[PDB]
Amino acid sequence: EETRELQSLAAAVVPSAQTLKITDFSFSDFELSDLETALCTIRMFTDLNLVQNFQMKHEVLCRWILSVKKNYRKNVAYHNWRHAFNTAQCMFAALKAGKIQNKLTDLEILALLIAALSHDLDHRGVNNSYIQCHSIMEHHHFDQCLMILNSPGNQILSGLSIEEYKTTLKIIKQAILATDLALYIKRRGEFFELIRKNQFNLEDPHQKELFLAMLMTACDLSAITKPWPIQQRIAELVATEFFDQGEKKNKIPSMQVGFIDAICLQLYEALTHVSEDCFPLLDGCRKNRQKWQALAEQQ
Ligand SMILES: O=c1c2ccccc2oc2c(Cc3ccc(O)cc3)[nH]c(-c3cccs3)c12
Ligand SMILES: [Mg+2]
Ligand SMILES: [Zn+2]
Repeated sequence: EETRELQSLAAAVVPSAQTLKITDFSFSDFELSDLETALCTIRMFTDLNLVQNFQMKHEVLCRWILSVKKNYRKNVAYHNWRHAFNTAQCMFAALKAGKIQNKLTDLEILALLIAALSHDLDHRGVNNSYIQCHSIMEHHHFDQCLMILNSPGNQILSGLSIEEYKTTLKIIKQAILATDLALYIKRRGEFFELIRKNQFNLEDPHQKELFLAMLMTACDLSAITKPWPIQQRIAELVATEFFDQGEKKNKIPSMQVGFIDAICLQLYEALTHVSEDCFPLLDGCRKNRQKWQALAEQQ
């Protein structure tokens, strides 16, 4: 069946980005089959000029995508392939519609897309954090990412020179490590402070790296920015994994507001300053806060 899935994917035509709706910040994957998410992923690499600029063979990219998808656990309610897929779609949208693409190099864009898709590989559920803060989980996710990138027939970075390769792996590693909320909390102050004093400069290597980390977090948490009906469903999945280990929702509203205020709002507000075109993420996050708050006050 696996080889059958690869055949089907490899031979299928890839619809335009417009048709796949991957340029929209409000994108949802609920109506898509796994095969369709694989197609959207190919379009992301294609439209970001990655397939061309790095000479990726169609057969290899397809196999790599399927290996990545296969290495997420479907039995985990939220931290699964759909989450990684959505994180990558948000990166694509931020780069295109958010106009962030022009602010980065091709290697950085290549690393960001790969990281987004690979950032939660082999996640076993928040409650099943069984071992055998240096973000131990993120290190495992990266290890899985590297293993797949080095698997025979899955080497989508074979077209890069060794120097490009080492640079890309480093960015990929930092990007995945950045998805550790402890690191976000630890580094956001500097980012907020720089934007505050209007001293933010992407030309500065340290600030460029800091920005890449913040962007990863923004895409990682982007479910919190989706249209209300979508966000409710995503929150339902997170709740399932967190509680149902896969009162009740009488506390979810307040916790959602707590999460939005403590982690999300500031980040999307900062992102909008760096690029006004990313406003929809902030707008969606604000609309969901209002909705959750109304419920928290008992509707
Ligand atoms: O993603 C996270 C999250 C990630 C890492 C660590 C903690 C996190 O907490 C999140 C919440 C708070 C929450 C509140 C009530 C629940 O039943 C479940 C979760 N909502 C979310 C949601 C994320 C996106 C839409 S809702 C949370
Ligand atoms: Mg993670
Ligand atoms: Zn994640």
